[PDB]
Amino acid sequence: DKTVRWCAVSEHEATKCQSFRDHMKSVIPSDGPSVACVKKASYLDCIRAIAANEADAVTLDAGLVYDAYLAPNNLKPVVAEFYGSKEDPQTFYYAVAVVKKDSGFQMNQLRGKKSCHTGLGRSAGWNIPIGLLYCDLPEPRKPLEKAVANFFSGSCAPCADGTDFPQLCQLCPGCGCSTLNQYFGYSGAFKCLKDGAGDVAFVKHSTIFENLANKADRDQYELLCLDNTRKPVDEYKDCHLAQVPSHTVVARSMGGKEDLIWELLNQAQEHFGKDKSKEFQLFSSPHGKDLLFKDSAHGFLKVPPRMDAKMYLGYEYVTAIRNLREGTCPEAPTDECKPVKWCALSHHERLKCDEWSVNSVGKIECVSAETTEDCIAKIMNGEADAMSLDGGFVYIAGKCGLVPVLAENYNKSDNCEDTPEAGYFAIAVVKKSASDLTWDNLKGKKSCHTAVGRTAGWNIPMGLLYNKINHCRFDEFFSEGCAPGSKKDSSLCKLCMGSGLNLCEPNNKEGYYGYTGAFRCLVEKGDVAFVKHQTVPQNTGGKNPDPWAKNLNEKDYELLCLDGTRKPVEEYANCHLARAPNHAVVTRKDKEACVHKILRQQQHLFGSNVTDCSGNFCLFRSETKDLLFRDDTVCLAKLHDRNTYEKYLGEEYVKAVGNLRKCSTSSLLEACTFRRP
Ligand SMILES: [Ti+4]
Repeated sequence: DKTVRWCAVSEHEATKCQSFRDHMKSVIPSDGPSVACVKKASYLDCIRAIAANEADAVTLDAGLVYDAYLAPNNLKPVVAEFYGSKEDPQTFYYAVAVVKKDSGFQMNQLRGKKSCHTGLGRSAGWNIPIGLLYCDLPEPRKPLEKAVANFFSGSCAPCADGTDFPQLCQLCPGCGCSTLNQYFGYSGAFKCLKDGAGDVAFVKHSTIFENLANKADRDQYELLCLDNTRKPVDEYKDCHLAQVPSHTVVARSMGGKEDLIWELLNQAQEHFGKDKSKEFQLFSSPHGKDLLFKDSAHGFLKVPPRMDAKMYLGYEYVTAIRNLREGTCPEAPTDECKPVKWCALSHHERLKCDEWSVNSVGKIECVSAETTEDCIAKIMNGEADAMSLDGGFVYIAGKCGLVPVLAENYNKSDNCEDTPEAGYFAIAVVKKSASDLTWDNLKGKKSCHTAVGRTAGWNIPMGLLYNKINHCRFDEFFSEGCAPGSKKDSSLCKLCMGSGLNLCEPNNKEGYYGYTGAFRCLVEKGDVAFVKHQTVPQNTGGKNPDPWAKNLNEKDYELLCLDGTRKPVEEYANCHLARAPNHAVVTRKDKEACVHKILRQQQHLFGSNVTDCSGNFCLFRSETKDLLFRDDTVCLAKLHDRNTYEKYLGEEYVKAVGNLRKCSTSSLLEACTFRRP
């Protein structure tokens, strides 16, 4: 009925929901977002209600968001509350482990150390840390309080049972569950570390900032990272035990009215949001506290539609809560790397992966997903481990927290596994004839692109020029040009040749298609052409027999540079738009070492050493084309220092694809950006 049935868990919430209803009726048009109220006994009954189509939306803490996700409910986050500004929303907080500088231990070696918890049963203080360390605990892990007591050599766990397990109160005897215990809560847990009682304090990111105003004092503290490294306390976003959403509205995954819910809550915060009206305070509780929404909430934000619970909570939070609830660890905790789960994007990719798996003798396993973004999501949540990606998807995967580990090398050499190729150089070519041309005044000139959606011919150049575009109409920057794959009637199709049906088409039929074609576009009808550094040489000195390219001199053309200067073709290395990276294998950081190791083995067994791809299995050969890896892949090379998407792609490339993604939307990128801007 275009009506949103909100579920309340108390009589107080029901009343507020009724006020919310009546008021929203007075300000919203006859045909607009309406609200009905449904009262149930608890949050769980509300989750079941929504799943049963008896309600539509409820706001939940992280733990209950996970509950709502499980079957048969299958709810998902749709709207989130934020507690800061539009620039600093603070939708999430980060559970971190604070420690003294140079204490001499990491996450993987916390046994025998002393711990300070905010309180037993709390998220950052207990559930999350203990969830992650669950398998590192001694058996029997049940009851849990006992297992933790044995793991640490003394600690402070407020509200714990000191009578049966006194070791948990060693740092705060009695385990006082009130502020009377100086080591209770966030302030207390931090003080437990500060006074030297404990070695580590499991708290929020903001905790140390609340208990120490001088940065000089904070410098003696640092955080434990899950990759068993330490970092400064203000780098918690890169070093945290988990990332937690504070308050999130959930609805059905299918037919949950997520758009309608957003419409409702959006107009709601508009009229009755924070300090918006005196008639009704959406984020104020007249009777109770934190009714329907947290009272500290400043407003709402739409959760990107690609998001699901697993992705929203993060692999850390899910790992922890699963460990506590399921309580399953490998009975044979062998230090050998588990099979690498490769992700296949197609039927043929899967068939090749299946052959690879059999030959690997269990070292490789296979998982299928519908699209590239689905595979990335699977690597994020753990349903898969590794996959090969091009530059654009390495960028998206990087924004999603994954890291590159191995690059595909395409050049034949004696030792390619130790010489990662940075790829060719994308450059902008213009004739020496027009001396007025410069990277700045390209606006209104004639351009030649290999094709739309191309690294050197389009994405890099048009991405860097985006600041000059100021919008998403890229055919309006250049007066005319040839960019195969455009709308045909576009200005970027005006200079194209080809035939009627093959006009402005991305294929051989178009004569101005490709690097050579864009060069043809340049020499015949055009001012600038975007290609790679080997294009001009290969098409000059008589090296190209075609008539138009029959007799051209390399010295007749020059490269545009970013700062505005010009140089000859020979100096492409110092004058270029950006470097076009090779494909690279990406994975989750915790799986980097294993993926890096096992692939090397597989590479040596089935790489470019085999001759009979018939009698053996060739990893870099495809029954069709470029399955899992590019067929012209010589070998996979270790990346050394370039083990992040920023370091691997380069500043100009990430700048280009980043700007360009503002116009071309990616559902996955939206989601990952939401969790980490
Ligand atoms: Ti290319």
